[PDB]
Amino acid sequence: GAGAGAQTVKPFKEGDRAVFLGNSITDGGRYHSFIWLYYMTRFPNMPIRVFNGGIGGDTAYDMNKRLDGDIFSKNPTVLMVTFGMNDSGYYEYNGDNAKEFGEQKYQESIKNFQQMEKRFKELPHTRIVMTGTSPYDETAQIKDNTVFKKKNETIKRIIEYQRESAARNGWEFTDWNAPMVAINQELQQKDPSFTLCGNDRIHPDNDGHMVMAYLFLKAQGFAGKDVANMEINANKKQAVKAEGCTISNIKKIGKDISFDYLAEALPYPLDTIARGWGSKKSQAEVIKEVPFMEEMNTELLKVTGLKGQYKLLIDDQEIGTWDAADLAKGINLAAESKTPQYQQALTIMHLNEYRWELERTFREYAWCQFGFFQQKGLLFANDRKAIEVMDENVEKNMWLKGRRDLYSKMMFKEIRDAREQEMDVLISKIYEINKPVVRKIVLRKI
Repeated sequence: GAGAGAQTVKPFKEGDRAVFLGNSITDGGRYHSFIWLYYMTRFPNMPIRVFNGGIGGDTAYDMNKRLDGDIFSKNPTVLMVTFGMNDSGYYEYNGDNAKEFGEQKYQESIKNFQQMEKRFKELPHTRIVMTGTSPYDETAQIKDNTVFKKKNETIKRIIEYQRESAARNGWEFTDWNAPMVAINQELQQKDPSFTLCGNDRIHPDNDGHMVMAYLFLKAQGFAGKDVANMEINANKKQAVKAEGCTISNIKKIGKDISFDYLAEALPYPLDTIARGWGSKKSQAEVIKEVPFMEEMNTELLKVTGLKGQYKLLIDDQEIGTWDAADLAKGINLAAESKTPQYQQALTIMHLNEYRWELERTFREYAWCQFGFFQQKGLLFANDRKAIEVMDENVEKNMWLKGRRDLYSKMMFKEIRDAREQEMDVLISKIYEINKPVVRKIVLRKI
């Protein structure tokens, strides 16, 4: 893989609380969940906590309003900050005063960001990471979806202001906008309708969020690092290579060879389901858009020794059949969904998705609090006057009416406690079952 030198953001370490502050891309998306999934499977003995701090519709103004009650309240040790998709504006780019509109939106955005910047400079023990938002895809050919011309240029201006602020203040910086635009160009060559940025050029689908996770992990220096790399010479019966693992009990019976494999990490599991209303591409689609398998999901098994065709079994489960030329080349166990460790990784992936859904309900509650109740002087009131004002407003506020049932549940402290306890149930299960166990690998010749 091609990274390690690509590191601009320090990796998370044991006990970190990494909060991803953002807008709807963060709020309703999974890139942060996919990043946590990486840390859960690759560093199973290094527990961390990731927090979704996105609220749909936010600009730098809204993010700044809610820093105390929604972001700093989570006590981040590492805080990622992304914005601009809403700040940049939309329809007026195709109107008469596009240039002046872009300039006014850029100025308003950095004015609000400066309020946030001042707050970040005052934090005593929080690593600040400016993360340039994913782009508005201006070049994709989407049916019946009209392009807001040059909107991503205002976005890029905001991201440059972020970069230079990070330089001044001693903060780290990484950018999704440029690499994702580049990938958009590259795959739009193959199909003009391809995009990392979803059906509306704005909100990435699961594949886009997995690319975003990939890029953030590469910025943390994980690109090019293998899940495990083992090389067994069949005629010598010792392991030539045992990177990220322990090889032992190499045995030869007739022309079959078997050994014990104890990995330090599990493979990265990829969801193949297009999850979400209107979703069309899965997390797994990431493999066709970036070198994800090669740079970050390589669990390489190389057996140089006798030749012919062999059947690979792990813990007595048939994985597939390969010629020993392929085996001597090396095969990627992380692409073989039938391995027991991949099934274990998938278990963790499903637990993590359940957790992500619970967290989203907390994000809906946060919208109720900062997108409605704060302006009514009722932030965190969670009382009868809160109920009264919400009732007075639901007939003229479609979004608030859609969340009244959820708010009637989540306004109770005891329910927020119980649902947090549920998230902790899932997180504890993940960090209980994510330890690789000794796996019995067999190459049976056919």
